[PDB]
Parts: sequence; C-alpha cells; structure tokens
Amino acid sequence: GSHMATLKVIGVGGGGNNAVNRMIDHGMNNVEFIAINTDGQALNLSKAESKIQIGEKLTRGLGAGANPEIGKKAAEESREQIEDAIQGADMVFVTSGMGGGTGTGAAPVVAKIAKEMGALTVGVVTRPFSFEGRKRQTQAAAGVEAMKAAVDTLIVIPNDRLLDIVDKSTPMMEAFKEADNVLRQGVQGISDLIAVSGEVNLDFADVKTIMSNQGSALMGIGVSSGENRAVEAAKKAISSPLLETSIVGAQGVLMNITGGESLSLFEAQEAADIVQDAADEDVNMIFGTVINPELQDEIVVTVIATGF
Ligand SMILES: Nc1nc2c(ncn2[C@@H]2O[C@H](COP(=O)(O)OP(=O)(O)O)[C@@H](O)[C@H]2O)c(=O)[nH]1
Ligand SMILES: [Ca+2]
Repeated sequence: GSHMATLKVIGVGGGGNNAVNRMIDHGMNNVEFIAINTDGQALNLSKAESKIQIGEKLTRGLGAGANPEIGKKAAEESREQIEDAIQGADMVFVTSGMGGGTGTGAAPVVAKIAKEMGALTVGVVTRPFSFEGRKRQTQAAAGVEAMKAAVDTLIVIPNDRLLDIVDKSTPMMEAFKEADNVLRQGVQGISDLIAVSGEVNLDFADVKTIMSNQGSALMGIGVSSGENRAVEAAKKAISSPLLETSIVGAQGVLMNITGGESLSLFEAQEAADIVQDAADEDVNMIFGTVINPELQDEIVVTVIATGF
C-alpha cells in the first residue's frame, strides 16, 4: 500500500481568489481548488470547482467592507460548509491578501479548521502596499499574527517588495503574477516530490516533519544549466526578493535535487553547502535526489526551510 496525499489550495477573499483563478489558468493537476468569499459577485467569476459563499446573512452578499470582524464571523458561521470542503485533505494551502475584511478575518478561521481536521496547513499571505496606508497595514499585521497561530507554516509576501521588481511601466497584473509564483511553485514542488520515487527518496512524511508546527517558512525552486549549475540553481531556490522570511536563520531544510544521469555527487554537495552557508546555522537537512533522464543539462533544486 502506497500513500497519495490529498492536496487542497483555498483562496480566501478577493486577492486569494484571484490567485486561485490565475493558478487554475496556469494549469495544475491532482490539486483541489476551493474559493471562499463573502463577495458573491466575485465568487460567481471564480474558476474553482468548489465555491463557498460565507456570511451571506451578515453582508447580504457583499464583501466585508474592510472590516475583519465581519470576515471572521462570516467564516465561523459557515464552519460546517468549510469543513465539508476540506474533508479528506492531507495538506491545505490557504492563500489570502491581508488588510481587508474577508481575508484578514476569515483566512485564520479557515486555516484553524484545516489544522483541527489533521491536515498539514500552510498559509501564503500578502501584506498591503504602504500606499494603502497605516490602518490597512495594522489590520493586516493582526491578520498575519492570527494566521501564525492557526497554521503549521506561514509564508508572508509584503506587496511592497513588488515595487523592487518592476520598472515604471511594468503592468500591475504582471507584478501580481510574480507574487503568485511563490505559492504555485511551492505547491508544485510538493506535488512533484509525492509523485516520483527518488534515488534518494523524500515523501510526504518528510514534508510533515519539516513543516508541522514550525512557524515561518521559505519554499523555493531554482533551475539552471551549464557550468556551476548546481550552485546557481541552489542560490535561485533560496533567493527571496518577495519574501518576508529569507533563508537566513533556517534550522531545518528539505532539499531535493533533480537532474539527469550526469548529476554528480560533488555538485549535490555544492548545492547543499550553498543552502546551509546562506542559512548561517547548523541546519538539519532532509536531502533527496531524483534522476530524470529526460533532463539533459538542467538541474532543479527545491528547498523548504523552517525552524526560524
Ligand atoms: N499581490 C496581490 N495582492 C493583492 C491582490 N488583491 C488584493 N491584494 C492585496 O490584498 C489586500 C486585501 O484585498 P482583498 O483580498 O481584495 O480584501 P478582502 O476580499 O476584503 O479580504 C489588499 O489590500 C491588497 O494589498 C492580488 O491579486 N495580488
Ligand atoms: Ca518522492
């Protein structure tokens, strides 16, 4: 008997549901998508197969009007419908934009329900742009703290970091796609780890060990070819221009390297050393390797870091 973990991605509120819509468009298989919102108009446009309208008696079908208490009460009163949607999950990713009413208030309730049901629960949330003002930032910070209390692991993306990767003309929607990559590639990295039996094998139990009840996390992937490919891919995997939690200080890392038949012992050590040197801690590594012959000169390094 083999194990095949059930993964679910849950968008909560406006930003979370747009991230879900964009991920569905990008294409993802063997992942269930759930869309949760107070805003019935936006939920009607969701591409997810499971849509949950919360708080209709409270908001009359509108959003939360920037009030986190409304988001929280909305979720609590739809608990049974949220549980039904999560049922069967082995891992749940909850994504939401903090600072509004629905995400801030409802996302921690959703995450708490998932964890109480035994699922490995990961949050990936944004903080608002500074141009949205102090009050939005303060509401968002309270949401982040509530999320921390309710998840196994949390990845925070300050939206201000998007201003570091655009030029004056980059479309807003293109910047948003860059932030979407954090969650999408983290999910895909776990999917790929579960689906393949590696020459040095890691599986969902290793994911649980690295992520259960840990706090902040980093999830990254790097791909490189040619000379110094392993160092370059490892540096890319831990590079964090959009992340609140960098690699620095990590005390546990799951690292998987995938390459073709040319994958060398020496370069696997090089990659492992990059990660641990950048952590600047004594890192408890869980190391894996997959030989994919279809790959020629490409190497892929996946990292999950916790223990901050
Ligand atoms: N990166 C990103 N940030 C978003 C997006 N949509 C909303 N935001 C951020 O999320 C915050 C909450 O917006 P929203 O999710 O629409 O509020 P809610 O629906 O009331 O929870 C905003 O203040 C923005 O900082 C998105 O698509 N991408
Ligand atoms: Ca595996």
